[PDB]
Amino acid sequence: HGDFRPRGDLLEPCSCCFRTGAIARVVDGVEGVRLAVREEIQKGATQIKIMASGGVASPTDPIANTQYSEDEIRAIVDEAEAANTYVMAHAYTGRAIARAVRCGVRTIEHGNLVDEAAAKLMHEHGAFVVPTLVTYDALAK
Amino acid sequence: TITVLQGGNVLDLERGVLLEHHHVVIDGERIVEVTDRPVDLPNAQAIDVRGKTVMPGFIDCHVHVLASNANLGVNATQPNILAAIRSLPILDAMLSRGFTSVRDAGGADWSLMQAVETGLVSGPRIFPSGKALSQTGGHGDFRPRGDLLEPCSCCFRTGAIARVVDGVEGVRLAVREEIQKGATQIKIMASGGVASPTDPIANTQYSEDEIRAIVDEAEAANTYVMAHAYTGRAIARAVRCGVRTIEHGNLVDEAAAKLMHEHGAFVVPTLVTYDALAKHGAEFGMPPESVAKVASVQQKGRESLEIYANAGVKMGFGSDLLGEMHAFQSGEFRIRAEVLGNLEALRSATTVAAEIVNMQGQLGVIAVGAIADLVVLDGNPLEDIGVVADEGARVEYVLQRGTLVKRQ
Amino acid sequence: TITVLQGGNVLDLERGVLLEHHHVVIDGERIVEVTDRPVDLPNAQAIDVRGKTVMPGFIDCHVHVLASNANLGVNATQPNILAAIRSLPILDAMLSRGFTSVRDAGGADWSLMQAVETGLVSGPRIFPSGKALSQTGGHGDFRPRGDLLEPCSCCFRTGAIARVVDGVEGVRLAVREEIQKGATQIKIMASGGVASPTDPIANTQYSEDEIRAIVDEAEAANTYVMAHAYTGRAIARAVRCGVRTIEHGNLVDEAAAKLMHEHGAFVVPTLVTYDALAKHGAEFGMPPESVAKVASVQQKGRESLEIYANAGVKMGFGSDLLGEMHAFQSGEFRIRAEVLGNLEALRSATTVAAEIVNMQGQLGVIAVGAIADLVVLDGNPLEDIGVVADEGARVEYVLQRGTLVKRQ
Amino acid sequence: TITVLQGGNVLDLERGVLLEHHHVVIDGERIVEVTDRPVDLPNAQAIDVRGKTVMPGFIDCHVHVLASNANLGVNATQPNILAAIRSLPILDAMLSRGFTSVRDAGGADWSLMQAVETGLVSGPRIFPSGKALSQTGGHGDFRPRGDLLEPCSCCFRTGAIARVVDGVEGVRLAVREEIQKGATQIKIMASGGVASPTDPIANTQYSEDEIRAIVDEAEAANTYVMAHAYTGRAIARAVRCGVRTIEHGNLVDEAAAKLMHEHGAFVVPTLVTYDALAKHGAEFGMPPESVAKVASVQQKGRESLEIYANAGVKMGFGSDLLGEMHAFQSGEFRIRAEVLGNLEALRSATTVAAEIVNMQGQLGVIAVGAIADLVVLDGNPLEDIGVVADEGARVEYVLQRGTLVKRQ
Ligand SMILES: CP(=O)(O)N1CCC[C@H]1C(=O)O
Ligand SMILES: CP(=O)(O)N1CCC[C@H]1C(=O)O
Ligand SMILES: CP(=O)(O)N1CCC[C@H]1C(=O)O
Ligand SMILES: CP(=O)(O)N1CCC[C@H]1C(=O)O
Ligand SMILES: [Zn+2]
Ligand SMILES: [Zn+2]
Ligand SMILES: [Zn+2]
Ligand SMILES: [Zn+2]
Ligand SMILES: [Zn+2]
Ligand SMILES: [Zn+2]
Ligand SMILES: [Zn+2]
Repeated sequence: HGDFRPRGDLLEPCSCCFRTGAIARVVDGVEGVRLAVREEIQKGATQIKIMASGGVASPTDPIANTQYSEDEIRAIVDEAEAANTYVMAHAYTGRAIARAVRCGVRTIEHGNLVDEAAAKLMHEHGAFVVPTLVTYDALAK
Repeated sequence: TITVLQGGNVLDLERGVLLEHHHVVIDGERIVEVTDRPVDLPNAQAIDVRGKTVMPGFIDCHVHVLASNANLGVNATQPNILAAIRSLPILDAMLSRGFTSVRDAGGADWSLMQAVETGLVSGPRIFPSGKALSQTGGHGDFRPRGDLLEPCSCCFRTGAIARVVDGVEGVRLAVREEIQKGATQIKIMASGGVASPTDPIANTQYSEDEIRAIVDEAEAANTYVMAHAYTGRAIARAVRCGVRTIEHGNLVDEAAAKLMHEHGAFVVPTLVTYDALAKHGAEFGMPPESVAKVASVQQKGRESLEIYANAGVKMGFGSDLLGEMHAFQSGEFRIRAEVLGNLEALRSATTVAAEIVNMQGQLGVIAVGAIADLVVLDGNPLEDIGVVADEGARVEYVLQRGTLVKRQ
Repeated sequence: TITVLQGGNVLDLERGVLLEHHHVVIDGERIVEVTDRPVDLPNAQAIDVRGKTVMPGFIDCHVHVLASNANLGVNATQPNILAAIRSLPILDAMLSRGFTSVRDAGGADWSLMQAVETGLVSGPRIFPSGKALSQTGGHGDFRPRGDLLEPCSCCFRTGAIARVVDGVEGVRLAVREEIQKGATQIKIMASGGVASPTDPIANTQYSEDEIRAIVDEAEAANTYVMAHAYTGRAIARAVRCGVRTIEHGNLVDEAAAKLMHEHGAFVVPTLVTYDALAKHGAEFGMPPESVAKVASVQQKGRESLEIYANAGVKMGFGSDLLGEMHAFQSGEFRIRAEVLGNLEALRSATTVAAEIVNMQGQLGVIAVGAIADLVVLDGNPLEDIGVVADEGARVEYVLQRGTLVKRQ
Repeated sequence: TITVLQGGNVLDLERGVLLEHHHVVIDGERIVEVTDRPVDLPNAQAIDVRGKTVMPGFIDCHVHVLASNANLGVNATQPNILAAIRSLPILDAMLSRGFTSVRDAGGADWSLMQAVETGLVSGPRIFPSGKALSQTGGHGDFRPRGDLLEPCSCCFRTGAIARVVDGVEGVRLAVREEIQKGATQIKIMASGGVASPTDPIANTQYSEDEIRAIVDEAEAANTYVMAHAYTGRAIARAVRCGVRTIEHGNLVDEAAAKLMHEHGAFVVPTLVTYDALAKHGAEFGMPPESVAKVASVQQKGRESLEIYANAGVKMGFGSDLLGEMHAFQSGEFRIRAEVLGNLEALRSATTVAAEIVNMQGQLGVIAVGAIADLVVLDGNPLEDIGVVADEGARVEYVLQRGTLVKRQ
């Protein structure tokens, strides 16, 4: 969801940190995300944001399928927690929410496509939701 | 926008019989009415099908559209434009043989899927895998026993069927790359094979941690993994790691077949490719130590089919022919019928095949709601399998998404 | 083996006349006889060309076969397979307009040259430039004003017209690379252009040290350098550094054209593209600032034709059309004939063009020994340039290396 | 739209007078009429400028917009967000001091030029240099005497004044890079200076081959090269290569000035920065070895102004202040006036300055056709220079491209 390169071809985006207009950066791997979280914290971040499912404003990812492995999400969560902070996570479907919450993310962004099952899980795990409904009416218009 | 096939004998693969004098009503790209009743045709365009079999267009679950010659190491090294140009006849031949949908097992990509779907290229609908995933010195690694320098060109060569990736995180990145590139499913090499220089058939490829990584990232894109495996040892480890379809699988035991049934896994045997490499292997440019290896798997090929039927492992239609041997493509029907009966052999390419590509109900059936991928056949395939398996001698009409593509 | 055109009106271009009731006899790929005597046709296959114009096959000295759409920035970024596919209808259309040979000015490689020569692909014989050579921020630099990231993809994208290379040794290596990739001649961007967003047409590209190096490394490989330049300033420095042909050349002065005569340098103007981009500029998806730049070069376009003619500079035929504007290719015949007269407009496509591609005795003329690249035309081109310049309306036969390829 | 300045005292610079009660007619962005005849205003907006000097907007030929603080070492290392932010008061202040156009000598890019011209940012028109070119250990190299790791961050860091490039091909690409990023001219360090760690003022930087490569590339994009050079030795070699303007130039001999006159090379002496660095150098965080280095350049600074006047070398206006010292900007008017007379000091930022930026008869002169960049000045600058040089104490209206931007 943070990758904005078209379906054409893939050369390395080393610019992802350098470009101040970029909302996101691409990083893969358990040790790759640990380093990424450490980088963002020393840069000054107060919480860590991950993309944990597909979305709207990115071209090559359907909203239904989940992003990041559970070993990658746990690595981030634990590196966030180690710097006395938490993880916020973009997630639409109940499937994608449940796993993120089970890996220990604190806030779920959007969360539009929940069931009561994944909602019951957030209650028990002490997880917050930030719905952003006003942007969906804006983008339809 | 409305087309009526009238008077034909519709094949029902669930029941196992022709439904004679039944009309198929197409609107746009979909089938709206399957009926024997005097159908009202106001603004409808008709084709007379009386006394000819109407059936769904076949689906091949294992092709290499981009394999223009039998030496896959030299097929990789050919220039990009020329590699693309050469696949256009191959695609066209498949469509004429009756294949409306093929699943590419390594080679073709999103571009070729686009070319056939916009109508820029005549061919079957492609379910691409992109590049197949192979470990170092594995079945996709076409480097000779000499020396190991990095082929960064593995993604850049259009003619290459596979890319070489090692490591749990390494293969994870490759899957993510292949899915954003636009592959519909992920292909890996879980054992040694025939058409590769440096590897025996009996040994296994990738670690279980590497396969589980791949399986997880494919599922996280709502798709599945196809794995190349021969031995029962290599199949069972792959299936336990959660691969959905097993390609080839010539050397199974019934324990590995039992596990496949229990895990709900599929098999795509590819028996015609070993028969063609038996006659015209070394003739058509394939290296001698590969044609050495082709002898030892074609023996157990028909015997494996029995085990798959016995344990009840669902079987899909696969050809896997390389180069000029692509002509033999329809002949896999005859081989499967010779062991399983042609009801089962037609089921390989229609009902079970559409389940594999996750189009259960959408493709491979003549029902209300399905896409109009249809074939008109001069004879009854239930009686004689040769009416299908004669390089399309007895196929006159091939309809693809409602529109008629082949008139012969 | 042997083909006879009978009763033809053979165009002799140097004598400027129509030799009516002359037979052209072909053996294999070459013209064996031109005669008005009754030919003893025995085994020979005959085409009756009574009361129709027989002239050599046209040679467009400036095409972009791989320019499938009008935005060259977006053309480069399309998938490699799709890029290749989309060029096939373009090539096919060019041949059926009469162009039996083309000189590709950037994009097409040796693969496309083989595709046509092997007969895998229908279309004109291609003299590929490979990729064009452009400096950073140059005419082949399609990167936005945003910021600069390195493109190793410049060589990799088959949809890319050019590549970005800078430095004496950098361009030297570039030329040796392009030649071994199979190019027949070398393209460079010697000045600003219209398509690229960053550079004005008034200013020059590449230092004289770079241009000389590129010329010397082309000459050492028994070939030449074709150069894109607009202003007389830019043209002077290109030709004094030793380029053989100048593309476009819209804004020459007579002192620049005098030097071109004095070095023996050719010019291929491409006037049909600006008149296309006048009516359909941003209409066919080009950036607005490119369409703002296209308004100024056309003005002195027909003007320059006279300037070269006064100075005695041999002029070739070029279209330089992009995307769906490719159909206007024959419209340059008209545009040229207005200013210079039809005989000279036909010389651009034939005798001058063949000298530019270094095939003087072999192509562009009906002589005993030349290659059989022939156009059978209905009506007189010398008396009416409309029989050529109406999208190829009055061309019924196209013969290429003996074999007949088009029938209309 | 249409606006009338009425009853103003219009300053004719080439004739050296104040034409009183002359009206000024603006239409859109340019000046239509400069006359004393009664004003016909039907639907025209009026600004009452009775008994006040109407004169063209001041042009500074050497600023550092992004220089948020005096130490350029710590100015480079500041974050990209915060670097851009701190420059916005600095730009605003210049405009309110009557400066309508500035020529940035390193730091400001095309982004800031866009921000002012599309009214997103209050400030003067910027003529960006991009980054100043410097060699390794040169005047732009702000690395200490510790050790040398590779800096590709030079372009990345927005608060960096300069980038470090070396070699003939190195600078050739560097110029090409900066031009496509949207520079209007090229800035080079052609000797040592004050605000750098490793270089004394006496020694020259870049080889003659590097400077020539920079000059040839700038001329190829129809612009020129500005060069930082102190000593007469350093100035002469830069001029023989062909730099068009010399920055500072505090330590000239008359031999070097004679050469500059003959080569048409301008000078932008920036004396007001050194006086500020004499009292507030160590005070505002710039390292004390740079404050030690500033001792010698300020002495001959006033003495150099006479040499250029004597040899006929054209002199432009330059502040070159860093950080909070940007308040002192106007002081250079008064400093010059004491040596050369206030009429000459007003030519520095108007008519001579507009030639430097290649905008002669467009900016810096009130005429029919000239862009409406105008400054209303309370009192007469020809009598009292303090009406201009008192941080803009006596300026109320500033108009830029037709529209009014200031009211005081
Ligand atoms: C910046 P974002 O990725 O949170 N976003 C923008 C609009 C909806 C939502 C989306 O693309 O799913
Ligand atoms: C490239 P592939 O693995 O599909 N293959 C080609 C022929 C048989 C089989 C093999 O080499 O074992
Ligand atoms: C493909 P090209 O760069 O030769 N070209 C297209 C139209 C005119 C000319 C130009 O941009 O200058
Ligand atoms: C960075 P710069 O060369 O513009 N500069 C700053 C103050 C005086 C002058 C100097 O260092 O000599
Ligand atoms: Zn989001
Ligand atoms: Zn296989
Ligand atoms: Zn295969
Ligand atoms: Zn061009
Ligand atoms: Zn061109
Ligand atoms: Zn400066
Ligand atoms: Zn300086």
